[PDB]
Amino acid sequence: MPPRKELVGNKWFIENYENETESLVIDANKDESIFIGKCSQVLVQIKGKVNAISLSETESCSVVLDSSISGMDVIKSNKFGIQVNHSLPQISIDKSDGGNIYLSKESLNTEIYTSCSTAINVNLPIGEDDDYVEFPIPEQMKHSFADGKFKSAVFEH
Amino acid sequence: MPPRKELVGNKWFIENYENETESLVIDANKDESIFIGKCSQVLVQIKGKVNAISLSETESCSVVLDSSISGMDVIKSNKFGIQVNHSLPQISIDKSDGGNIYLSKESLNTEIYTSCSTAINVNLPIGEDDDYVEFPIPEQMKHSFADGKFKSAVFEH
Repeated sequence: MPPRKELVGNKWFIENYENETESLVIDANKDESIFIGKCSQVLVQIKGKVNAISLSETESCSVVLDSSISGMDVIKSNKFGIQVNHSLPQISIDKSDGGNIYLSKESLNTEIYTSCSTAINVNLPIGEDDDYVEFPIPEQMKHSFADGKFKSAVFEH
Repeated sequence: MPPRKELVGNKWFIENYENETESLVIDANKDESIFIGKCSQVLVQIKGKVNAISLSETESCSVVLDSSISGMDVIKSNKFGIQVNHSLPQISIDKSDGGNIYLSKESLNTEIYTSCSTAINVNLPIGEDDDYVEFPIPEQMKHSFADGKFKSAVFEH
């Protein structure tokens, strides 16, 4: 499949891009949604508010965005990168290995949901001098019956 | 590779068994360890206390055991089954889809650790009349900054 970058109605499709030296810019509108799939070594830059964002089946791809009304979902993506300039309510990550997320102050409270994902780090601008601070995302859960009840918990060493 | 069922020193290896109509019985000793790999549609029955148990790369395989000193680990196993007659300290489950665990009263407090696993259920003999009660194992985690701190938690709907 050859490189695809088209707006179909209110849906943008960015697919089949390989080793892109230049940033792939999308001047989007708040009613549009972004779908990025089957891309490798590419940086997608979304300018302007959008309704939703999806990153699917990608390798070493990075996404720079302003804001997303409904959020963003990441599936089967390895070594991905996400940078939010404004904000989004949530980011879902599934079956992905390696990922680095950088949140802006406005987007500090973004919810992150993970499933079968590894090497995921979230960076918050809460260090000294606006500097980022990294938070590695835990991957295991512990489950057992105790104190009369069966409970699940995030495993922490 | 042809069917393998041999004790090498203090290590039992059960591999390459396919559609076994009969239970594969292992009369083991407390100083021995059990490794079950590359098997499909097989029920392994371990009689006697053992040091450890491993179920690796299996499909529709079930394991019946008495007790394990160090526990049991399950990796890349789908539609697996585990039944503990006595007890073990823990069971680790990784990259596995579909699994059903039945714990005895003695083994009621067994710790279960999961990683990239799905459709996992744990049954405790805590219902009425010794009857089992099923506990589906949660698969997602939620992470966010709140109340001055970034925290992770098991997602519950």
